[PDB]
Amino acid sequence: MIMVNKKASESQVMELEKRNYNNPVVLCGFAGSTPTGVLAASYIVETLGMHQVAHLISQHIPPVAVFVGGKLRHPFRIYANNSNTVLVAMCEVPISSAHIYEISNTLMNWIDQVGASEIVIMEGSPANGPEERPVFAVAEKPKLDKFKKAGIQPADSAIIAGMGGGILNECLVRKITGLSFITPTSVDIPDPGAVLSIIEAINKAYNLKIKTDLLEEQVKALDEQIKKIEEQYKELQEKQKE
Amino acid sequence: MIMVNKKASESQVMELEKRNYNNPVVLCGFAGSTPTGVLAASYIVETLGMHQVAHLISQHIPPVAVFVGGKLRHPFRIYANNSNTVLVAMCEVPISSAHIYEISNTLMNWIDQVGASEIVIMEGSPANGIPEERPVFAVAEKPKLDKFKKAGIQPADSAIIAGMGGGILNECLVRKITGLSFITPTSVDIPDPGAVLSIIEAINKAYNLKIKTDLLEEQVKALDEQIKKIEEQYKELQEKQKE
Amino acid sequence: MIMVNKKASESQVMELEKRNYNNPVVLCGFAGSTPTGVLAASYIVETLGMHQVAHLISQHIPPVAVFVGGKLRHPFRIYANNSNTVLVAMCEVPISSAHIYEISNTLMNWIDQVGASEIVIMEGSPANGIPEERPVFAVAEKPKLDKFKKAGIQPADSAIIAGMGGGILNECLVRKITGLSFITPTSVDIPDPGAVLSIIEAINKAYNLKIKTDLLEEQVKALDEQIKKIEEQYKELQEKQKE
Amino acid sequence: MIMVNKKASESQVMELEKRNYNNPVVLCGFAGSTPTGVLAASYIVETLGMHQVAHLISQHIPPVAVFVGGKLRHPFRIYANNSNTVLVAMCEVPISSAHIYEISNTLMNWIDQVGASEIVIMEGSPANGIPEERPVFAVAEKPKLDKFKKAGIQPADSAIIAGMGGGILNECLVRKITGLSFITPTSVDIPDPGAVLSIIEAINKAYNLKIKTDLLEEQVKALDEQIKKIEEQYKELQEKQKE
Amino acid sequence: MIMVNKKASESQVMELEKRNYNNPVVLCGFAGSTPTGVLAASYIVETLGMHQVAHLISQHIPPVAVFVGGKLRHPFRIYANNSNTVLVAMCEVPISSAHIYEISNTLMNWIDQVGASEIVIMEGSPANGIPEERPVFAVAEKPKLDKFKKAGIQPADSAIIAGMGGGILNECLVRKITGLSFITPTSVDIPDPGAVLSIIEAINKAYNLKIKTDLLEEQVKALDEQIKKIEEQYKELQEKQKE
Amino acid sequence: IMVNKKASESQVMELEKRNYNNPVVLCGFAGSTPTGVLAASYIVETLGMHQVAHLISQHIPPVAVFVGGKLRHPFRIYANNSNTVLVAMCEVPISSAHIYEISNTLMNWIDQVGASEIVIMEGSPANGIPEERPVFAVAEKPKLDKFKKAGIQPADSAIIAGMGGGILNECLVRKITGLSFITPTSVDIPDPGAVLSIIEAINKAYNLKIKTDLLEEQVKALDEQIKKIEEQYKELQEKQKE
Amino acid sequence: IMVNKKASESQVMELEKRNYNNPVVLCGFAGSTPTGVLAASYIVETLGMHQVAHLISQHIPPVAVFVGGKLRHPFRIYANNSNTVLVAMCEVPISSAHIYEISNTLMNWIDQVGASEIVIMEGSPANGIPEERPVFAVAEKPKLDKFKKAGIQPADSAIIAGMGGGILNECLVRKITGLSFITPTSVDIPDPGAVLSIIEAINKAYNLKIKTDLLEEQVKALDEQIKKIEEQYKELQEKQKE
Amino acid sequence: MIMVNKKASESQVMELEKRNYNNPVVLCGFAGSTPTGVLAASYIVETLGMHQVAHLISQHIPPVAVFVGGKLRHPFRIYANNSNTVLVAMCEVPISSAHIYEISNTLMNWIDQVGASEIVIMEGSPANGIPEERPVFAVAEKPKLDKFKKAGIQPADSAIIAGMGGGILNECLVRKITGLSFITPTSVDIPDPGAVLSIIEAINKAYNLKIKTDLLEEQVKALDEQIKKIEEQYKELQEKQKE
Repeated sequence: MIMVNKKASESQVMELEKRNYNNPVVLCGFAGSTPTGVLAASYIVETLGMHQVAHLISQHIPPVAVFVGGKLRHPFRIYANNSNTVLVAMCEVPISSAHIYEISNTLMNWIDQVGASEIVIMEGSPANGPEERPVFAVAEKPKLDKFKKAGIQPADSAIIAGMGGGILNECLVRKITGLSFITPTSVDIPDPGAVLSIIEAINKAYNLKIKTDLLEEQVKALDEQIKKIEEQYKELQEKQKE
Repeated sequence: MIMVNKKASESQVMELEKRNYNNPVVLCGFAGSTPTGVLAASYIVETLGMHQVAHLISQHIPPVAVFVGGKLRHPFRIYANNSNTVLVAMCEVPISSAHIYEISNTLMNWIDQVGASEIVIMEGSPANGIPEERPVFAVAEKPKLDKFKKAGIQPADSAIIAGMGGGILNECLVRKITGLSFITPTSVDIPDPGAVLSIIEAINKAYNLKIKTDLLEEQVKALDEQIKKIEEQYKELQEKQKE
Repeated sequence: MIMVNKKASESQVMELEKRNYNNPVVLCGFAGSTPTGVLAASYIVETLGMHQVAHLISQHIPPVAVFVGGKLRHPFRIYANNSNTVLVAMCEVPISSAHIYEISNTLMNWIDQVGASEIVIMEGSPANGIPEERPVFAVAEKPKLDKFKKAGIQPADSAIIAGMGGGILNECLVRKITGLSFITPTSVDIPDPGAVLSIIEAINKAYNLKIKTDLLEEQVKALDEQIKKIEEQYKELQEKQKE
Repeated sequence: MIMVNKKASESQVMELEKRNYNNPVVLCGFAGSTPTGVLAASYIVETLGMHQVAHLISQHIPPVAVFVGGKLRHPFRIYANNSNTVLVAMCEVPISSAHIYEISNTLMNWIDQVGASEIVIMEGSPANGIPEERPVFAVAEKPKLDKFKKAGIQPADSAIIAGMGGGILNECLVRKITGLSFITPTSVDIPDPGAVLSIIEAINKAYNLKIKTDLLEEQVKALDEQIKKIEEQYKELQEKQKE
Repeated sequence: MIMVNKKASESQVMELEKRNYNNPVVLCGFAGSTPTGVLAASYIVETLGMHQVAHLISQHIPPVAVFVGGKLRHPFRIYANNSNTVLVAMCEVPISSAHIYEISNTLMNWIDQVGASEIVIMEGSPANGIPEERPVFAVAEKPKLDKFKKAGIQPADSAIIAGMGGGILNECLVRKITGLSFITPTSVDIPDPGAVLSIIEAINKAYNLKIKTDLLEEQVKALDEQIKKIEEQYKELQEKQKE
Repeated sequence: IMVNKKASESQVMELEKRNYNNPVVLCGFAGSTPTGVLAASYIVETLGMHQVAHLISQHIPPVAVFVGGKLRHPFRIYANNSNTVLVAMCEVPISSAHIYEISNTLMNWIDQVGASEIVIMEGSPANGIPEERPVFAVAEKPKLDKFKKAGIQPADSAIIAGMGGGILNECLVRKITGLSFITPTSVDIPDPGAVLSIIEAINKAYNLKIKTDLLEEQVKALDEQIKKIEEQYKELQEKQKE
Repeated sequence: IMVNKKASESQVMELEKRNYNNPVVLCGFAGSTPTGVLAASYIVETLGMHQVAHLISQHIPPVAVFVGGKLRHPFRIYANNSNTVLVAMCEVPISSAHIYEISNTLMNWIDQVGASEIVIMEGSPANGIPEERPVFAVAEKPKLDKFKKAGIQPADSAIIAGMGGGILNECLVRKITGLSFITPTSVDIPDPGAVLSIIEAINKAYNLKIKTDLLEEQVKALDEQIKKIEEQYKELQEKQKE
Repeated sequence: MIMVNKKASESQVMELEKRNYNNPVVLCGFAGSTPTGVLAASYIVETLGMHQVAHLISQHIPPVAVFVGGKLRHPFRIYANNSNTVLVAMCEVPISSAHIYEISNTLMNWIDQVGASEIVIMEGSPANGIPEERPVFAVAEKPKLDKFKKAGIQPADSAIIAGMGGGILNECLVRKITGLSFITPTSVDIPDPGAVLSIIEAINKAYNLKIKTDLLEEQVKALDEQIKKIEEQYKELQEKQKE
């Protein structure tokens, strides 16, 4: 504990991390059953000009670099806007179910330490066919009423699994407000409408100003990429038995 | 050491936990082969008006949030009455058998600390029909068994005790806490409020708690809908995780 | 890890402390060569109606209980207002200079955690007469100094800053928290409520707290009796410990 | 705390490696789907007459000694030129995918403490194409991609990078060190010294080392005959271990 | 092991600190007998327009803040120039000799890891004068001493080298980093800018930094008054610090 | 501070090299052929060497050996009288999933004892054997050359696996001399000439003086013993799957 | 798991005895007489030995030595060419409050290097000296006897203090041979015959072959050097009390 | 976790000492105010021809080798008879009072793991009395005191026991092992072999060992001449160390 000590690390020798952030809302997109989560994440990070602020490092994140669209990056990234008032945590390769607890915990320590007020998990539930496309919420009773007024109804589901479950549990125990938006989404066609629903819901509920102009084609573009990787990883994972 | 102490934290930084409870009886219910334990537990948390008091955090509890009935909570909770004289430890999703030991050990460290007099594990065993004259049964050490037989609760008939109940009972055996279990035959497929009534009658009889049971058969009927919905989605979720 | 969490404990098991405070200004007062810091602190804790919120536990705080006025307390306390937007860190017995570093480091870990905006260390420097026109002075970084000069508070004149104030200020310098000190000339031997008034006027001016100062000169007068009685018994106790 | 201290071991006692390396570019050849990486790596070692400088020691490097061509060595080796400006790291047996993270990380620690400026992973993606327009493809961050494009080399057509290279690349990105990869198609069953030549050419252009490449196609074939020999015994070995 | 790693602090999660330093020469000034080391340190910090880069934290550095000339700062600071080719380590308050070893050792750990090539310790020896022919002495190793001798710098006369200079020299000798010291006679009663000027010229001759010396006498007299104020209030603190 | 018993000095002080005079260490492991461990036993017996240590580890089959009604631990080390020859043997096979660690424990101790050379003794499965039986070497070029003179020459193989692969790798990284002597040995039948070849090679490269009258007789007695155990260990592994 | 540089093997693997061929270690410490450390220097010079190690510790005066314009650490170890003789010397006095720990660090390394014998070299303050100067021994009975023949015989003293006391105690508990050669040496004046006596004893008990032409000349040059330093170290300790 | 394992070192690797000792009675002689304890101890070692069995190694045993009578040994030694039923622990130089606790504790660990049944501390309290009715006094717990009283020996007249013996005795009481002490008056300046004889007599009676005591007074005088020699050099030594 008699140490030399560098400026710029001041917030890590000290674990003083929350002071260079304004009590931010965190929006999350993980690569699970549908892609609307990480398409929403990528979209919003793009359009609000956010910059990267952190990576999450773990033996249990797949040790794979992503190079889709000829940009090289780490699969798990945390972005921030300039006011440090919104963060986006995204992850582009799926986390195997046996490691949700670990990754949720690592992520939520970092989020707790940064002073975040609210975590939003963004995702899409797969579906088969409307046009009036509903957004549903998992959330606690107070937050659920405020949402019903805005027309977002409670999700019809007894358990919440995936990274979403992990994080909500982490929230409940830590007493940070955590909730999730779900929107039905079509699996085998690009489905930009899904991402728009969510951004509307977010824009409203949180008063950000996510531009939504030319979302359809950005989203389409991303969605090719996100699928090329749903595939190359599905393959790899099976070949990885030799 | 050389720390700085916040208030509500004393019992925590000091492991001085027994201090804010009055020697409680702890009732337990887990999600196993029959729901009667979590139903009993939930009924009893409802009707005594208990408040939440703890979670039990662990990598080996399935990392699933529960949302049945649109109320969102963590699956493993501890509740207390206002007199902090009765606790309910409950868990709403199945605990895999590979982790009975870690989970039981984590629970029982907390319970040991809190200063509980007795651990009561509530459950039902799969039954077939079954008798209109529905008996409760005990697994306990000999002192308690002899006393319980003088209430018409007889010794369970099973060579070993498994599930979360055996893990808790082993920890009690080692820690020298009184630990027992109340088993009641319970119908595995159709709702069975009479099972919960038996367990609760047994508890009012043996601990002189005063658990209202007017519209228990109603209240329990509702809670079965729910607990079945998450058993069902959880088995589904696990089924998906296979192919 | 794989623990079990009690409620009011979250901020503790999670080091998630900033969460239940609203970015507070922390005012500090220690027992040094002049009492004005602990008097200011005590006045401000009294008149804002603050509640106790923490102790700071350490082998290097003299292990003495305080009992002046027949109210019994530990010598090192942290208080908050109801909005948790202002804290007062105070200590009623002298801190030996061999431990300024350990004590300052322990305080400032807690303060860092809580998420304080600024640390204000209140004190008086031994004076002789002194001016009827009683100035306050600042030790701060250049931004703050320039602002403060536009309130009529001028830079302190001292090459180094010692006591508990320099130790806190070094930690702030390293942690990049805003840390400053308000010094006022204060008469070392006769009671000096005007010193406390200056410090409090300076604080109302610079933080727009709203600290009533009707019958401050009374209330402070009483608290001087007391704080002098323990300075005096403590010096006595230490004198005894010598021969 | 208080040691005794031997001569050429300061690098070690003190973690003071960078001192003896002039910011080297590091080249990596790994046994995997296609042998072009290690061949590339040996050719460059043989031809720049590089000397061994280290070993990577792990439980997850297969515990097999290599003795092809009756010359006994460890499978995982690191070489330097004389000015310590170019390193070659290679491993002549393949690493199971369950351990890419740990090996990558061990290696990147070493490489980080050595003060490397750039890591280049040389690999060949398979096929039995094989057009002569056997081009070279880069995986790399945006600025560097510009260069190599202008320079005739263009983006790998890859959504993800797996293998040791995904590993090292993740490590590079996270540690803020330049990492890139060169890939060329390669004739999965036929020896394919063109592959190596394409790669050596891309390195010569890009880093202006100057690798003879005279009689490269002869040398690489001798080398291929050895590399396949161990892959063949390594697969034998591994099927034998299914009791 | 499984952290979240922040983008600004990668060099610190990773021990990756040599990476953002081009092999720097490190100059030191401590608060010894003469003031001439800290006066050089300060001078050069100002005149190369260096920027703050690190603090040295420790229980064994007087926990005192410096505020001379109304500039609040911590007593032990490390600066870098813009290319990160010259560092300056300075400490404005004296380190008790009981702690030479631990302070020297902390410093030399960071400096070894930053990749420093050569450490120069700047100092004065007390005189009263100084007959305008003022010499520079050196403690260095023979090969260095011999170069320096053609330069007019003669070998210090002392059988042993104490204070912080000796502690750093020992660390260097063991770590195999080149360490020397320059010493210049300096007047004890009256301010002595020519002491600082000679040391700066020593440095320019040895290392071809090209430190300027424009307005050096005026700048250094100004620093002298400041440093003197603190030498003096620090002695006063140490006298009082008894009770 | 810790009181301190007489004979354990070389243990408190890890001062263990002090009891041994620079030994060559010969090794025999249960592997494909059994000739390695047969040659260990025979030498342990004909040089009348005494036990000196055991290797203890969770990853040695926790099984006791009772062939020939002599009970022992499966992994043992012996030393001659002058502590100039050691013999390390292990009578039950080592799972390849643990080769590294068992190698590393072993090499650690060997390294600590000031060993000068490690010599792994192995047979290779043959259907054969040449009338004059060859012994081949795996070693570094300088040692391969001395041996070339002696008649022994390089083994023909690309990788060296088993415990020999692990030990050789340790010897390489530690900069200790490590080599291996292989001789073809017949799969089907007892092959005492196999052991007679390794001894002669050892007798001639290190000038120990291991006698060889009584070899065939004794090595045949032992071969029945090691077959019993191999046999019985395979049956045990079979059984364990429930 | 840890990558691993070439020359440091004997360090990662604590395999340090491997570089030295069983050395006798001779020691010289600043004490009462200076003859011990003068004899170290002279031998380090006449056998042209090379530095091999340093002892690092918070409890060696953190002071650098610059006598004769050669800068060094005060505690150093040297080895001849064949690594058969080491010399451990320390030019500044060691506070007796730390004798144990400095002894223990030193003996640890020495033990680890496979040292065979430790020989502490000391003078005892005399006003004298006998015309034929005696050298006395402290050692165990078997070694006292061999020496008895050689002319050397037991020191007359009840306890052995200084670093010699500490080192001898370590040597005893560790079961290593440790002895000490003492010779009366004159307090007031340079006493090169004192060093000439220790060498002859060493030359004759360990058959090193340290030359002795040039001894008086060189030992006198050194004695001026060590006096300067002793002198200056006493003055420093004086000063430190404020 | 997973070691290699040498022969006569099992006691050590496994903490398995008791196995090689038949429940020994342990006798302690310590250098202190009066030499009778160590003399007693040497006489009994010499005369039962006991062999050395251990050393106590510590930073707080004075780091001095003893060489009185030209026989070189460590100052702190433990001996056994052949049946390991009697141990003698002795220390021929005195232990400073700042370290009684740590040495006592080290020793009692060893003695505890060895399975000792009884610890007997033999000492002499000073005077220049010396009546022949040089009696022996016991310090001991109540039951044992009864015995030794009936046996002619009676309670030390002591309010507290200090020295190594207070240390060992505290350790004995806390660990529930029998500990006692035998004291006899002894002629602070005159050699006093009667002292030893009284003590040896009390042990022979009490434990029915059978210690020649033929020509004990001669032997003890030779021994005293040696013991005083080191006390004298040890005091010289120690006054010399006041720079």
